[PDB]
Amino acid sequence: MEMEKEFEQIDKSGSWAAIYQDIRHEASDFPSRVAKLPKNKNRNRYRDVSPFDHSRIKLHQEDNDYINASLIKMEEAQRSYILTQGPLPNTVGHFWEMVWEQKSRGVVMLNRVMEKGSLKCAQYWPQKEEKEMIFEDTNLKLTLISEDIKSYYTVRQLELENLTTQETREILHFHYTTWPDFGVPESPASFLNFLFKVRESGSLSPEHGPVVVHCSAGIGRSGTFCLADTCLLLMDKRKDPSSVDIKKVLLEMRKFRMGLIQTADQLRFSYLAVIEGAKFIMGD
Ligand SMILES: O=C1NC[C@H]2CCN(C(=O)c3ccccc3)CC[C@H]12
Repeated sequence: MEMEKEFEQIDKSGSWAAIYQDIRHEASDFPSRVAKLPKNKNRNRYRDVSPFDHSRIKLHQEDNDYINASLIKMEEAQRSYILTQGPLPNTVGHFWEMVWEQKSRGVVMLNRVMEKGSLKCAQYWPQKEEKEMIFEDTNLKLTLISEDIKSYYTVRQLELENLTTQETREILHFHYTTWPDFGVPESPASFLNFLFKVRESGSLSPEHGPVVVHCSAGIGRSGTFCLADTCLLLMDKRKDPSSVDIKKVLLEMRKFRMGLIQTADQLRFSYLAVIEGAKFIMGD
C-alpha cells in the first residue's frame, strides 16, 4: 500500500499511538547480559537502553571490551550503521577508540550538548584549532582542522591520530543543531538536506567503515536518521518503490538495537521525511 495513502488514512483516523504500540509489541527481545554486568554501570547513560549481546560493538582491548553501541546491518539496502549513546565523561576515550577501530569516516550528532537545561552528552571534540584533546586511556589525539557553521547544521573536519603508530586520519563531524527541545520538526526539509550532505561526503559508502550515529540515548533521533536513509535507498533499488514498507524496515532494524523510534510523533515524522524525500529519488 503506497505509504502516502497509508499516511493520510492514519492521520484522518488519528491512530498514530495505535500503530506505534503495535510495533512496540512485535519488536525483538534479545539478551543484553554484558551491558548489565556491574563493572559496566558507569558506561551506560540510561538503565533502560542497552545494546543486544549479538550485535554490540566490541572494543579491541583485553581489559574491558564494552561500549553502549550496536551494529545495524541492512542486507537488502547494502548499508551498515553504528548507533551509540552520547558519550559520557568516562567513555569519551572509548568513543574515539571505536571510531578508529571500525574505520569510520563520519560521525553524525543529532543533539546539542545542553538541552532542556541539562547535559545530554560530554563535550567530546575540540572547539579551537590550537587546543587539541588527548585521550590518555586509549592513546588518541584529536585536533579541530576546520568548522563550517550553517543555519541548520555545522560540519567539522577533525584529525584523529593513533599515538601508538603515528597514523593520522581525517574524520568528518556532521552536527544537526536545530532539532527542537520538545517534539519533532514541523517540516522534514532541513533534516533531508542534512541527510543528503552526509551522503555526498562519502561517510555512508561501502569503501569506509560504518558511520557512527548518536543522540542522547542513540535510539530516537538516531533511529529516524537510519530508517529514513534505508527506506529511500530501497525505493531507488526496487522495481516497485510502492512495495517499501516503513513499519517492516523499522522492525528489521529493531532486531539489532532496542527502542528505535521513541514516540508516535517520531514515527509520523519518519513517514513524512520518506514521502517528501521520494519526490527527489523518483527523478525530480
Ligand atoms: O578509512 C578511513 N577512515 C577515515 C579516513 C581518514 C582520511 N582519509 C580521506 O580523507 C580520504 C582521502 C582520499 C579518498 C577518500 C578518503 C582516508 C581514509 C580513512
